[PDB]
Amino acid sequence: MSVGFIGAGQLAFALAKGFTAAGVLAAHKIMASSPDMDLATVSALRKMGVKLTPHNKETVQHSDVLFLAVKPHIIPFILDEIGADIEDRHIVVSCAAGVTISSIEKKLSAFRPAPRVIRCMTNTPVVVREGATVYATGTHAQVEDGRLMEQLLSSVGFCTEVEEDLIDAVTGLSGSGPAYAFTALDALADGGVKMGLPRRLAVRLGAQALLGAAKMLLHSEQHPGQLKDNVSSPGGATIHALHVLESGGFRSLLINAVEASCIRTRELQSMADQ
Amino acid sequence: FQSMSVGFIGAGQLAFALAKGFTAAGVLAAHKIMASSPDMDLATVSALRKMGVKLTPHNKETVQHSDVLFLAVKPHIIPFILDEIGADIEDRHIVVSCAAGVTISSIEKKLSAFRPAPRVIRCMTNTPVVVREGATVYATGTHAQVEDGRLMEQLLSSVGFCTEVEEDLIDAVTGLSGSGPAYAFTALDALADGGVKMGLPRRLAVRLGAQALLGAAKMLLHSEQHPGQLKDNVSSPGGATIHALHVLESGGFRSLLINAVEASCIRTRELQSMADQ
Amino acid sequence: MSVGFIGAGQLAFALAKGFTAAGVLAAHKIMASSPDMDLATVSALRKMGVKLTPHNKETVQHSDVLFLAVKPHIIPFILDEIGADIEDRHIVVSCAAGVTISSIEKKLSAFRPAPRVIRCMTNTPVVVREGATVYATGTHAQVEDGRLMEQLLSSVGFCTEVEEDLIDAVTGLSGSGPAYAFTALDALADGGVKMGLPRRLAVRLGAQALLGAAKMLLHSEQHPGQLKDNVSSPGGATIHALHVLESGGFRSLLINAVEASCIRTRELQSMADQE
Amino acid sequence: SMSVGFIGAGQLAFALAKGFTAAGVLAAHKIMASSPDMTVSALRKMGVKLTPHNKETVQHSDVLFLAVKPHIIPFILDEIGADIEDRHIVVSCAAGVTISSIEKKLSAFRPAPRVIRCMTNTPVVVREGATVYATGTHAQVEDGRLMEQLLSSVGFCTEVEEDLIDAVTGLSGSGPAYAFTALDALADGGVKMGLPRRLAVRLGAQALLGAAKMLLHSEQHPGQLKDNVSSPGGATIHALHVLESGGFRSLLINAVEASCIRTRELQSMADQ
Amino acid sequence: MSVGFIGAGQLAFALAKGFTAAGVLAAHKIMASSPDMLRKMGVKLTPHNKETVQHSDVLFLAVKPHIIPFILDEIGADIEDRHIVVSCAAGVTISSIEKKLSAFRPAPRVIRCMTNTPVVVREGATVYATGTHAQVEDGRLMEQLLSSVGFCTEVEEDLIDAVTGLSGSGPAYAFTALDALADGGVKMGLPRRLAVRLGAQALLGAAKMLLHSEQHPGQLKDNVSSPGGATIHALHVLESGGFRSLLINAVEASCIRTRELQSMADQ
Ligand code: PRO
Ligand code: PRO
Ligand code: PRO
Ligand code: PRO
Ligand code: PRO
Ligand code: PRO
Ligand code: PRO
Ligand code: PRO
Ligand code: PRO
Ligand code: PRO
Repeated sequence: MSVGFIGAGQLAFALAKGFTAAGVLAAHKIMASSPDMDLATVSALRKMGVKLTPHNKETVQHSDVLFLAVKPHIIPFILDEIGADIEDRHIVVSCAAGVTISSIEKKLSAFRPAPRVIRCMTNTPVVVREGATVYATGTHAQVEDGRLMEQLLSSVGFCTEVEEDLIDAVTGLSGSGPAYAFTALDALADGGVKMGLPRRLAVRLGAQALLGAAKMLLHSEQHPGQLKDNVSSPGGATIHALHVLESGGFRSLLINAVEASCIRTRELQSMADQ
Repeated sequence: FQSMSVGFIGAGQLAFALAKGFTAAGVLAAHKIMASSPDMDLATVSALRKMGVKLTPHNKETVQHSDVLFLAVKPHIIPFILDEIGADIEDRHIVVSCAAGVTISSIEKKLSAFRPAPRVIRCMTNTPVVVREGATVYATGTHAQVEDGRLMEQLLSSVGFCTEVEEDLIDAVTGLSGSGPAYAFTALDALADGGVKMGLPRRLAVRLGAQALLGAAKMLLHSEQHPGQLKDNVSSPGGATIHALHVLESGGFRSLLINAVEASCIRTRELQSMADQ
Repeated sequence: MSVGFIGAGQLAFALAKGFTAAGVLAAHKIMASSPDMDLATVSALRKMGVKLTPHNKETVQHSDVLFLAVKPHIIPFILDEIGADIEDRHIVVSCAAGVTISSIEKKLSAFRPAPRVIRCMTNTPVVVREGATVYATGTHAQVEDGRLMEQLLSSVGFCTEVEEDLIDAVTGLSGSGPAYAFTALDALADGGVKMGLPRRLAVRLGAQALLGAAKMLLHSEQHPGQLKDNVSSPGGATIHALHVLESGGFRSLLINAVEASCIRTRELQSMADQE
Repeated sequence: SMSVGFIGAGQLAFALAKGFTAAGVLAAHKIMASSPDMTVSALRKMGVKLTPHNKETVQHSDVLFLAVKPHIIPFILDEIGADIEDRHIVVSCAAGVTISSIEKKLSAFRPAPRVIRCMTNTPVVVREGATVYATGTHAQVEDGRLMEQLLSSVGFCTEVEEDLIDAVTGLSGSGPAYAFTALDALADGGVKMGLPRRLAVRLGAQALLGAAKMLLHSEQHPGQLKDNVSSPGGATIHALHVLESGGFRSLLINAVEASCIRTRELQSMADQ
Repeated sequence: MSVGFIGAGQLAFALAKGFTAAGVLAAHKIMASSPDMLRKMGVKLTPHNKETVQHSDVLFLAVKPHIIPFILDEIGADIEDRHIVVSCAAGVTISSIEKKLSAFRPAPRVIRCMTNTPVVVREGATVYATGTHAQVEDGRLMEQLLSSVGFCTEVEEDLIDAVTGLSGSGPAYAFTALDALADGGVKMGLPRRLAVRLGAQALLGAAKMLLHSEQHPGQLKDNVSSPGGATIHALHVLESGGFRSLLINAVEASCIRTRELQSMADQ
């Protein structure tokens, strides 16, 4: 199997870092192309052993699975450039937020019939092999292509198939999720610093607390409210802190965030289709 | 130290999580663990019973059984325990208090009445030790030999992060990583509600939000970059993420988490001043 | 067994009505006294068959179990009024919010030693036999007294023993709780009316919704968050309504309420201990 | 002799099947449930015949509950519309879905379908549901009476005009979730003031149940019952004040309104 | 004079109770009809709307606003020259009513009014507008009949939706305020029964003061508040919550909804 990346941004580096750390891909079996060959991420890939080239056509010719790791508004221009170079062996995997399978297939179909397209939403934690990935299969993605992509993406985190009409909501939850967590961890650390902890120790403790709680939930058959109840001793410090969260509408803010991200994702695609 | 006996006074959530973590790490055999509780009809008690942990209603037997003795009872019960088993403390014992707010000097004062130089360690840990990803800090008491702290850190590092701190930091650690898991559980419930509002099935929404949090936290622990920089790397210009971050800022999301750490730390200090009275 | 009520107000009527509906006591075996024999509760008690008298001493002499259903600050004047009339057979059951076992025992002990005192916190839904009652036992309240107490009060709702130091918080939750629900049901009916429902129907539907939800939780081994998860279909009407509750800090308001009730209960006793 | 079927085996189908069996109005073997992916070990232990095929449930049943997500109703109706017989009563439990849209789809197969629309809720599982129904064009006077007797066995039930069901959805349909949220928060409050969690949850739920039963059995306004519990200067009126200061009442009006408005939106999307 | 009511809800009961208490009409000269079947007063009843029409000279339409067009088409052919039709329905225009009734007989005599429930204690607040064929004697007879149970004055029809938001919905604003003022009295230690009576008397007394005064309500507010005193402290916490803006919001919200409802009726 030969994997290629169109784009050499953060997600291209993240996935190639995870894939090779997982030992599922030899770094030299991965080719990446960038329009800005002086990127910080392009220099990192060259050290890993990832083959590099400025021409997207080189990436198409050298790969079987083809990740589109470009900005959403760049997808149509990439598809126009490489469309005549797609062969029957290709699986085209768009990672762009919002961009639909139908729009990709329509562009590629003008060149050759029956493009094999898969759409996915992943996130940056694939770089430490703890990503969250969903994918949906296009019209001509044979039953094997989805299972192949799930095997590949499972090596860097959780991965499952969804209906495509859920991917915008997933984007608002696990696609944007890490940024919510980085904000929360920065603020939790400021809280620790306010109460007298050194900054380095506060970041470590807050981050370990979030990782541990999330692992607990994933490994538990209990509701998050039940796990919350087990932390909060009657009259104790935790339930006092939980109350001030509630007084600020903490829960509503995170609902607001998933909603706003999902709505914007739909808007960006409506702008694309217009 | 695979011949050491560990005892828990208290058989609640913290005793169970530490006992599960320790045996899951395979650093202690479950039958080498004894726990004592005044209420035996607790769910955690039946759990400990099935693990193979020895259960007893008498704190004295836990003391005679143990080398390391965790005090995993509610903070205001600690002085009652110290009076009960203080005459049973022997030279071999290391007493590890897990009670929020209770000071090393308050423990050493009660125990020194019975026999001098009690070996006392105060720690603050959290429930994720049950999946070996806890966050533990400890402070060493007056007669806690350098070897006792090193033993303590070796033991608690088997179930997550562990480091020594000065004792005057522990109340603030309590508000951050002690209470921290409940902030995350609340956030994960809410994020899952957000996914459900936007059309996702609950089970999938819970899993995605939890995986997102775990992945982000691991990224930061493995990164040499500021969390603000990692946040910047996620936010595409004009995109969905920066739109979501704006609505969090408009609600004072950052300030609420600062409020929580402060409120928990302050309450922890209050609990000790009520005991001190 | 003969039961007495010092005070003939809402709580005495509620308990007496539930007891006689449960069939654990005949109405003629209940005596109630009140400093004001013109209340609507007194007229309802008379029609029920309850004996009514203006003299608290008559109630003490009639009864085996003696409930103190007066306002909290009236208790010290009651205990001084009838302390010398307390006999060995009496179990004194204080229903007054805040008033501690120690304060009652201290005033009664000046007359005869070893008064049998129970402190309880109940609520008005005992009148339909669905109350929430907790009780704590005094120093001389033998094991049979609490067991008898729990048997009597279990006939009109949930009843369990607690440590006394929990009762002020219970007062904030189940003691004041019915008022929180009456407010909620008034508001839910207003929302139904805003959206086009007749008032009478909106009140019936909202009350039925709250009753069934509460019974579901009581009969389930599942967390209330899981039950909430079960009713909220993805993208649906319920999760949209829950969002607007969260945006107003709905959860925090109810936490505020239990806290404020409990704190006030503590303040009231501190003022009494000062007097 | 009446046979009941369920197209969908979700929360609502399980809840109605559980309440109906607890009520003894239906033997569990007279109940069939169908789902694309299945609660399977639950209903089989309960005695409910299960099957993956919707046509089997139609062929087995006299009364046919449609307990699928609202946007799945058109695909169900087109799948089994040709299997509907004269004996069938079709009871839609989907939120927002109109009688006229069900009758329109079914009338393409056979004239005069007997359609009833209802809005019920999950406490039917403990036989304390709140149910309203509206009768369709060809639902004879007998069908609404039969539906009301069946659903009255698992809680409150009454006929309404169909134009009220979206509002009912926002009140008693979504209501239980408002209650579970409140009970979780009331228990947090008890825990903050020192109660064990288990006991706090029990006391809060009992208080809610008792208050609701009081109102249902009382000839008085809920504000009068609220007055009767708040003694002057006491703990309750202090607690009521902090609820008023947060706009507690307005939040519950907001919820009923938001649920009703969404229910209308869900149908306007299906009609489009 | 013969007075009839179509609809038998709160408004019909309020007006009938006020009219008889005022002594302008004997109860037996009044007839009310309703589909959902006052009798103790002596007011004749019937389920048929045509009977009320054939009995009455003045015909009050106290039905819900969305039922008015159904009533007009039901009784339109029985409207006769002697009839004055008085619509109490919120929002419903004189022109919509006259258009309905003119398809049966020309020049219907139509009056539109906005009253409120305190007519039952003869302290209502009523405004009315006269239709195209309401001879000037019909407005005078209307103001005469309605002044016996409260304030009554003629207005241009385009003000009635605003009036509805002020004095039509206003009693509900007051009942909410009186319930809350009572909760305040109870919080501060008063018995509930006494707190209700004191708050209501305070509100009644201040309203009457303003009505019998030539002074601005701010001037009367100044006369109550002594410097540094309890009242001015209380007014501050009202201002801090934006109390004034809430009542403006209420009048506006009610007026706007009244217009929405009529716009839905027109379409
Ligand atoms: O997700 C989608 O839309 C397509 C349809 C069936 C499988 N994948
Ligand atoms: O709630 C409390 O008081 C303890 C301290 C941190 C975890 N739980
Ligand atoms: O932090 C404390 O209190 C002691 C002093 C040095 C080590 N541990
Ligand atoms: O911000 C955006 O548009 C994408 C969505 C998840 C991460 N970046
Ligand atoms: O709770 C109390 O005050 C006492 C102590 C043991 C039984 N009742
Ligand atoms: O959320 C919804 O759309 C439906 C309405 C009541 C229960 N669930
Ligand atoms: O409620 C409805 O819309 C129809 C009309 C009469 C009976 N059911
Ligand atoms: O209002 C009070 O003070 C008492 C305590 C709970 C019920 N009523
Ligand atoms: O107020 C109106 O609309 C009409 C015009 C003059 C008299 N009545
Ligand atoms: O302002 C004051 O202090 C007095 C009290 C009632 C009226 N004015």
